[PDB]
Amino acid sequence: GTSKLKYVLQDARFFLIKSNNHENVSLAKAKGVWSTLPVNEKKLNLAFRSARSVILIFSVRESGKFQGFARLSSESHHGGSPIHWVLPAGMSAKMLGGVFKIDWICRRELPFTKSAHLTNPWNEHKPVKIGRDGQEIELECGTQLCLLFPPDESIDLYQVIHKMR
Ligand SMILES: CNC(=S)c1cccnc1
Repeated sequence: GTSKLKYVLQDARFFLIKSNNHENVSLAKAKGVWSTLPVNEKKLNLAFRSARSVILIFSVRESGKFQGFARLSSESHHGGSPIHWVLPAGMSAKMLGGVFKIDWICRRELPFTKSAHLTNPWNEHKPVKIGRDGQEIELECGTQLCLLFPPDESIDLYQVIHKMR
């Protein structure tokens, strides 16, 4: 192991990403990308410049689980390869902001039952599973949440460490 993981998470910022469906998380895992609404895009871009690591922790709505977590490797950009997201009903692709590149740190799931002892000070100390898309998770809570995930032995954090910074 957990030492490189702890190193990557040291003084990180953490954001809860709430996905409408599993398809979009599958695309994010396959392509190493995420795109969010402009209100959250601006927050993530600010955070990317502010901290050594910015961690997105993903949860598919109604799944009762987190599906993994990833580290921003870039601010958002436009004009790249299109991504065929499965958008919420009533939302067009033009409503999204740009695309963030991300490096996955853990592609394994964690059920909410395992994080019930973690509360987020930045959301009224509600359980960390509770939060709108884009809710920031305070450092200690976010670190402990990430450490609860099963180890993902397919991941080598050596290359992520070199990107820090
Ligand atoms: C791929 N991004 C999607 S589906 C989304 C939708 C609404 C808010 N944030 C993100």
